[PDB]
Amino acid sequence: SQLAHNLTLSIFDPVANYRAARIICTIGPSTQSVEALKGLIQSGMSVARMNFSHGSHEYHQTTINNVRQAAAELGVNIAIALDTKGPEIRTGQFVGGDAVMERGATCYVTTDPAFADKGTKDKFYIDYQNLSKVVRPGNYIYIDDGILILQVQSHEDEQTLECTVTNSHTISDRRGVNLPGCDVDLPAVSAKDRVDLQFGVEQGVDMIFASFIRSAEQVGDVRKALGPKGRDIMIICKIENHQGVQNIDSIIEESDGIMVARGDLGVEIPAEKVVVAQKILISKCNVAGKPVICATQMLESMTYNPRPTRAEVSDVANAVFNGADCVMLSGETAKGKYPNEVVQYMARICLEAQSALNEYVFFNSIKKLQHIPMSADEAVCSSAVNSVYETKAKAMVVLSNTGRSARLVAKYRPNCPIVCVTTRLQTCRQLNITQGVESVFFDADKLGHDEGKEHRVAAGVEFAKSKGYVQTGDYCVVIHADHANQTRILLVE
Amino acid sequence: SQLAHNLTLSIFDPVANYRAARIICTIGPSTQSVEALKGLIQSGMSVARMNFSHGSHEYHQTTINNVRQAAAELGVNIAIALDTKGPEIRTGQFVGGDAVMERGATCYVTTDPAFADKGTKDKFYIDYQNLSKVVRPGNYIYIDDGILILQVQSHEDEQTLECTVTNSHTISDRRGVNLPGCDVDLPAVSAKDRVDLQFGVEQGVDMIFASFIRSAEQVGDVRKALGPKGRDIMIICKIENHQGVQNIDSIIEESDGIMVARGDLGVEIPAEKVVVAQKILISKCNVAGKPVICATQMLESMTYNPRPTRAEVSDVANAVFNGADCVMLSGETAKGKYPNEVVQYMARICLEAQSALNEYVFFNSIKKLQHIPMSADEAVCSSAVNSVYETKAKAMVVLSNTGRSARLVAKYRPNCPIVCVTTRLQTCRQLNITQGVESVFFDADKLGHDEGKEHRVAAGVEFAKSKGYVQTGDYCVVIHADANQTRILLVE
Amino acid sequence: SQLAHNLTLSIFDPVANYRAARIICTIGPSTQSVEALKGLIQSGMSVARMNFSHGSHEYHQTTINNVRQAAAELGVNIAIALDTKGPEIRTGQFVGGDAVMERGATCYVTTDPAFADKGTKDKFYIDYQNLSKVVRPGNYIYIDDGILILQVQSHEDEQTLECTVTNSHTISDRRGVNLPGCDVDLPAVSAKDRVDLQFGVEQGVDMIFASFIRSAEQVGDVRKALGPKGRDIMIICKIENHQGVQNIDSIIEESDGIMVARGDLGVEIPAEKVVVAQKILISKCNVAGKPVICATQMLESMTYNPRPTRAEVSDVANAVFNGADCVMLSGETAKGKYPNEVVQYMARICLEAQSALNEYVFFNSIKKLQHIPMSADEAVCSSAVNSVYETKAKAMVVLSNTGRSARLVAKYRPNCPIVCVTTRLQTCRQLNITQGVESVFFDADKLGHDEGKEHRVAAGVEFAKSKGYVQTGDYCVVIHAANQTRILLVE
Amino acid sequence: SQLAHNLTLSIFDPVANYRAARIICTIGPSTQSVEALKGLIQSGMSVARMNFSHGSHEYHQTTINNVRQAAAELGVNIAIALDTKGPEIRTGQFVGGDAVMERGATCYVTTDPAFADKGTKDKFYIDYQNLSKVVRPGNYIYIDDGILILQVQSHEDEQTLECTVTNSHTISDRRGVNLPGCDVDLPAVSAKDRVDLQFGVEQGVDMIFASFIRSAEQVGDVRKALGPKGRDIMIICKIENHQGVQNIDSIIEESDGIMVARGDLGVEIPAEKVVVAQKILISKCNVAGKPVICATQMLESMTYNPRPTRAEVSDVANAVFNGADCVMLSGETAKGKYPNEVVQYMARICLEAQSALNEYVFFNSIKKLQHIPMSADEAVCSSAVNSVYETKAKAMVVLSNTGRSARLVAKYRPNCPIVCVTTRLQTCRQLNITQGVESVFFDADKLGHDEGKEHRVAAGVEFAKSKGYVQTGDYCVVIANQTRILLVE
Repeated sequence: SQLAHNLTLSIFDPVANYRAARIICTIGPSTQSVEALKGLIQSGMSVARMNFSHGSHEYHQTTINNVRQAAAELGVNIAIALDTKGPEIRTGQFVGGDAVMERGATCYVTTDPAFADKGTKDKFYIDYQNLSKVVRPGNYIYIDDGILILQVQSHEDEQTLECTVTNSHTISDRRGVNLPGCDVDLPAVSAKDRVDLQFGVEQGVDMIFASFIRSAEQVGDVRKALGPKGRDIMIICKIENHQGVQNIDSIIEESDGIMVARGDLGVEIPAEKVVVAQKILISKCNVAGKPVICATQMLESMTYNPRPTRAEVSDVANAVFNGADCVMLSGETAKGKYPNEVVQYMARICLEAQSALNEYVFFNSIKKLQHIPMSADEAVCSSAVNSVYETKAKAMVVLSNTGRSARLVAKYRPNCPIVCVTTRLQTCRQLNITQGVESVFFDADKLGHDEGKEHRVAAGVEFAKSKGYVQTGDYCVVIHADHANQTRILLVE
Repeated sequence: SQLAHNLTLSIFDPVANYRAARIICTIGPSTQSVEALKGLIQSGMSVARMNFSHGSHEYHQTTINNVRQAAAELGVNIAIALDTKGPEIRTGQFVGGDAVMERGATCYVTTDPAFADKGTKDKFYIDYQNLSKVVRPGNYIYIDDGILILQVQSHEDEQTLECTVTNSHTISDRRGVNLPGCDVDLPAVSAKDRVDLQFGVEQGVDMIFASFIRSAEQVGDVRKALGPKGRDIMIICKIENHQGVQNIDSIIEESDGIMVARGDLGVEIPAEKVVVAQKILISKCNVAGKPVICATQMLESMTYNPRPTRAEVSDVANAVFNGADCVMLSGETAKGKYPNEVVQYMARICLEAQSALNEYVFFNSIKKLQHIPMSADEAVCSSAVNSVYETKAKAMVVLSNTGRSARLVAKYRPNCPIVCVTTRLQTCRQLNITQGVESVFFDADKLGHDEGKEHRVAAGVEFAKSKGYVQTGDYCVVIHADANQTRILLVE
Repeated sequence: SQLAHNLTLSIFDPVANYRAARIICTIGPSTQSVEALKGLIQSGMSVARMNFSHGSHEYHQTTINNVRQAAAELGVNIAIALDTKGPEIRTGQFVGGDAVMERGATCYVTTDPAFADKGTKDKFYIDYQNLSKVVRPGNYIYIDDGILILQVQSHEDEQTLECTVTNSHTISDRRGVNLPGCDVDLPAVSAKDRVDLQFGVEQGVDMIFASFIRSAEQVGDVRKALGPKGRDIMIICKIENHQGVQNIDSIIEESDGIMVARGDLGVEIPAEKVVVAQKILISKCNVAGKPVICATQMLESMTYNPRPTRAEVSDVANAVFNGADCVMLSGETAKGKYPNEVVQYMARICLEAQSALNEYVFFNSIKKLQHIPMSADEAVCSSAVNSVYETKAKAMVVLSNTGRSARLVAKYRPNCPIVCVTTRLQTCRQLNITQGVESVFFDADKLGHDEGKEHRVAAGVEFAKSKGYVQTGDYCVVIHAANQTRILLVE
Repeated sequence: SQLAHNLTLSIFDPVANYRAARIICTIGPSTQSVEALKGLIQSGMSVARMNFSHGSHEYHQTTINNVRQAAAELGVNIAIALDTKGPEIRTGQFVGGDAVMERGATCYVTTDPAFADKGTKDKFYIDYQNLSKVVRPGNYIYIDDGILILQVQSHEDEQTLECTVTNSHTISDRRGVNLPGCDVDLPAVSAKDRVDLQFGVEQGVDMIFASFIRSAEQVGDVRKALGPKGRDIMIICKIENHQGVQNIDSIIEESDGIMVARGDLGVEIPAEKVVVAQKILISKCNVAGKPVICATQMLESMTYNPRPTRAEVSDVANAVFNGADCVMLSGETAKGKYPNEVVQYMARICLEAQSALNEYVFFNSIKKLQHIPMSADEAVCSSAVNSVYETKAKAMVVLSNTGRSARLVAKYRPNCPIVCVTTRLQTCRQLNITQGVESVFFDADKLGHDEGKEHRVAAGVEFAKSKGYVQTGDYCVVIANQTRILLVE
């Protein structure tokens, strides 16, 4: 398997410079300008993430315009993702807009609407009306970004709870609350999300990073919110709690991909468990054939330091080893002091990790999991990747309009670059979260319909030659899968 | 493997009406008429074998004409094979046309040409001029169908050998002789063979069953005897002795196929070893991707009896289990009393054997033997057959003009019929010795060169429908190797 | 698999002198004397089969005594098998003790008891009372060893059938009848069988070859007939018809082994099917870990001819290739003209077949079929045989007193001889139908109980040495099933 | 594969409270007392590491005595490891005890002994006398834990080199230097190591963590230094540079185990490559059947903070996923503020990692790698672990006196606890670096020579039974040669 593969490796060999993993960068104050964006692109960014939990529509409109320009100027295609704010539990108001909590002392959390303004350090409101229930004695209540920690001990009545302030901390008006291990029942898409999602559709974003998904039904709600004009936008579900992890199979089923939000998962789940959860969610996505993003606290110390820690480096490497399609940067690029350096370092780690990755294990493991009989395209994509291993071909050319085939082929993990030739420019952008693929845009209006596909195959091969994947004499596997089937093993000229 | 597969089988289930193995029938007096040939075709014959060790050119010309007519009227394509006589060793004549050999007696066998017509029980001739330098003391000399056996003891001169008659037997004029364990050096192709092969080329036979092949070099001699006008005729090498078995790897390499002549091999090898030899030669041909024929003493007793023995039935079944492409009938159809019945019974045994055969074992065993990296064709044909197993497709359509691809695909053993669409009618005939394939002729002169392959693919699919292999809704794997190409179609 | 193995073989390489398959010989006139028996033993016989469908109890008593003496003199252990007659259906009597049947003739068979002596060529009796109900129009009725065939077409009344004589043949009194494809649901053990089995138990036979077993219930009936004094006798079920083949799984389950009676199966099932059936029954037995015998029409022509046919030679070889534990000889040894030559030729074919057999395929195949988890015994025997393949050990020594372990180890097919050391002489005899095993008797009343198994292990290794299987320096795998496995460095 | 396995997992069900990985703790000022050691043992410490690069023989004698007593008091066996100081290339002294290096600035690095005290930013000393001959122009010279990077440009003469200061950095007296792409012929056992090793032998330490092993012959020098009275002490080679990584095959061959010193390897090797190096070295040791330790910068932030970082947690987990036998703690326990908490957290991470680990993969991989034919021992241990998988046995009992068998069985990775019964107390301590094993001491002097192994097997089973591994009706695989599958009574 892989253990056997490690025995044959050496770090003193040249690393065949091809990076399959993709990097997503969160845009912010230190990276919003066009020039800062081009630098990010030249450093290795494939997707530009807009964190909608902060910033106005005019702010994000600037990001959208600057990304599209920076990309245009450099001649590439960069995906634009809208990361949703999601549902949120905020407290009521306080008398004097403040409430000084202190260590060891008691307080009372009521489900009574009358205290929405009469809040004091002794008794205040929390807008989650199913409070006295989902909350038992011994549980914890995190308030204000998880800084303040209360410890429930009994219920005064059907609306109030008696808590102990476990640590001193001052809290102002309406600051979010978290309920560790408690099954909350908040709606998927909030009113704010609904408004932001319609904006995303109008601006033509490529994908949505849907916050706090815990149900297959919730994914459906996000679709409706996008409406018919946003039927082609991908919905990447952010798994941020235990429910999302429990219902992972059905959520993956409905979604277009998954994001493992380690930091959010870590709020109520032990760190060591989050590690294991990451392995599970990534492997399940791999088998499903949908992109998976390793998402939080990546190269964290680089947000201010020019060099990351020993541990941060291995964390990035292992996300790749786990099978992640993409790795993400949040504050490192959003408010960081070294935007380009973090991305460059991340790309470097991904390249190195790849050289050691035994992709034949993935191919084999994904083949054994296939149910027999399987459908035509399933069989075609496996055989095409099988041929790659058999002939030791140096590249694959997949003609896919919607990116469906490219994503299916990539699932089998060939040990060579995959070049996708599409007539859709959005496919070029959406494939940016799929590992080991590169898209070549074929203009049907400027170069004709190519009814016969040869021009597209030629385009894909020329790109492969251009990049140095294949030289005259090399073998290249070509495919066409759904919309209506074909595979060729070409001798590159 | 095959073990596990046997556990899931049942003799009560319906046999999937499809037979992959092919039947070769030797034509003779009982079967030369066009009406007898038609019946042989209706019974299961795919190839008509002409045994050239007997009969003239007018005799075989009749067989050739009658086979074409019988096939034409029935609307099928039947291959025509010319089985060569090969180099022969025979004694000279005797005084009184006879020579009574007696056990324990002493005689002299010589190479001296003067004793051609002067032969006696004490001293006679043998036309193999190297007899003395090849044979050693202690060796045996079989004469007259191996009935008479003498054992050489010493050299009288540089032309004569002193032998002991080990058993009583009377021999008449010019009877055949066999040299067990002897490295004969006779020319690959004799005189008559050179003449017969030039007749075969003129008449357009599809293949040659070359007798007594010993070296790869000998195959080359046959190739040349056929000349440039016969470059497309296949050469199936008949392995009839220990040398052929010893040099089997190189012989398979140059030949277009092999024939395991069990009876001939049995003249100098213990029956039980011939059985094992059969397994070896068949497996080697399977891996090579060249047709292999299990050839002698098949359904032997049915020549005169309406029913075969239990042992003959298992022998035919095991030839198929071994991996033989074809099974052959000699005297059963040539001079037999039940021509149609033997062929019918043979086909029935092959059909039954097939239902029990685990073809996935062949596929995976063949895949495991290929070297990485492999050539494009090799990789395409395996992936195509792999897809068949994956999608559980019910048929394969192979566009092959020379039959090269069809033969390569068939090597991987898909568990479904293979339909080959060719623009050559001779490919339709030659593929008759490759198991599990059926050919569909596409006339490129009367239909268009079909660049794009759409019409040919349609033709292959229609044929698969007309035979009931696939229905609307079914998957069918399509291939074209030499541009490369593979498709999994949905039937309509 | 076998394919990849065939590529590496050469018929010019020397074969080993180790034969795993076993030979069963049917004793008869030609071979009953203690002189003829010793010749059979020297030729390759491991089991002496007594066909109880003919001969008296005194006749078989002689065979039993002569076999035990012949064996005693040659210092070996030979198993004794009693082949049961099983139920049989037979016609009534005729006027003049005869009835000339002719081609075309329209006759009537009657379930009516009144015609049990009033038989004539136009109307006669058949003792199977469910005759008229079970037999339909179009079916066939075989009479007198299957020589006379008759096709039914209609019912006269509720006891008689109208038949056509399809071939001319004269039949005398009480001659057996066969009903092809018809579910003749006759009993397990007949009265005769119940008497013969009682005799077999008193005489100490090692196994029973139970005729016409159709179901798992029937095996139970045979076990009952043997009683408590015969609990250790093995019941090998002879599969001779379609029912036996259908219910094969449950029959193998309750039996101690199976016999594939090809000729009997061939009466109603087409020959080509019998071939396939043979493969199926053998593989099923292999997986089950129970001995399977390829039984009829083996080397037929060698009954009167000094040499067999090509086809007969391949049939014997393929029975071994199929996985048969034993191959059997009936008339060839019972009334044959060349008793010793047939057995010798058969052994020769088995030795040759073995040299080409890829036993790793069997091992691989049996290991794969194992469900996960498995019992301790199951796990130990596989790992022991696994170690044999790993270390290229040249012998295995199995301490088994009932032969259970030896039979389980043998199931995994090690590519080396298996030596079983037992304290029971009957185990030595019974293991004679299990392929690739040889038994060594350890006399516990004369040598001690040997706890710690030291002496027994030494005996097994000593035999392996004396047989030339292992020489100083080789590895030998030792086993006992309380579990235990060793990989002994030979001295 | 592990992929298949991950699909069946769930962080919401139980975890057999069984931990196969072992924890090594470096003893120091904040963990030297008998009371602090007992706390470390209760938290999860199996091995006590003595860093001999600082402190006198009297300081370490106290650690030795306190470890012995803390262990005795609790009733357990704890291994004692002596981590060698090893050879070192330092610089000489400077005028004013300082030397401000600046970018672009040219300086001269010499071997001349006269500048051992006259050092200046312009020209200074380096105690590696073969420096000029080992180095070449274009190479790099790292000084002060690799912070200062200089680049060789030319040879001024047979003793001096002309270098460019590639980055600004101030360096004080005698600081360590590293030579990134150069093969160094430094002596394996320095004079100080020679002395420390004989002390280790006299005090009966269980293993040596040999610093800076760059070659196979070097391991031999360490054996010669331990002498005949220390032939039973294990030599764990610390791989700290590119040569050790390059000659890893032969080093593993001669050593008794390996230690992957990530931080030391990181001085000259890019962090991302050290990660891959870690995978390679661990897999190589796994196949070899010798213990491997993931060694530096583990849960580092927890030396000051009560909680580690996200990344530190995954680093520890992945060391286990890689196949490491042991994970180590240096400053976290030596001078840390939360000695017990770090060890406890580390154990917790190892337990969790284990629950997700697919040990069948290890077993299977190793089996496809063995040669055929194999030795008896090799074949017996694999079949024994095979049986474990076959019967779903819940424990293994290995009677091993030297620990060789226990270590070979552990190599195959059974998915159940391994219980080793020994007549040697040092074997109990040495097996503390082998993952998934637990030792039971059988006192041959106060119980008998037990020829027949009856009593020892019983002891192993009672321990398994007492540990809750097996109960009546469970299968237990036990292992001159013999293997058994028992039915627990």
